[PDB]
Amino acid sequence: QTFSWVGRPLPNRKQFQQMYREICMKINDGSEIHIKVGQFVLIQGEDNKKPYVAKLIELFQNGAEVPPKKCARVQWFVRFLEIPVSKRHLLGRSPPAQEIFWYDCSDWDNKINVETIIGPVQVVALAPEEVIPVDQKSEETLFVKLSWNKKDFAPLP
Repeated sequence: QTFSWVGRPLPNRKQFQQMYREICMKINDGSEIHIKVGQFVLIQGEDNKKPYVAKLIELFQNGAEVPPKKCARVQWFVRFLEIPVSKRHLLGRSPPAQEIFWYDCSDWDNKINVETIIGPVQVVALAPEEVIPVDQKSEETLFVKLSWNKKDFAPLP
């Protein structure tokens, strides 16, 4: 697949970087998939595993790499099984496959190469009372109720 910027560079005073609102991912079957800042994406992992989930917070052309690269800054989410086995019990319940967690930690480098993006995903914020359908296979829509900070789960504000 190939990527191209959509629109003009956004205003800023960053040296050697150009920021954009939107990118166009042209995939193998010919489709042109538009992804905007603020949307969520699936990100390719180590090939044995489910893709990571992240919110796009910035898109930028990075000239301080050679050759230059199209990049994104993201807000990470984490899937239940991406949380260490020894800490998962702290949730106090077994979440459905569709539930993910806002990753509240600066640990994971938040800059990625756009070439690692698989595509968009819908993510919906829920109140704790709300019910996720719990027998479902499809992950077309993921849901988030809580954050995880490496220590414990906390409700989103």
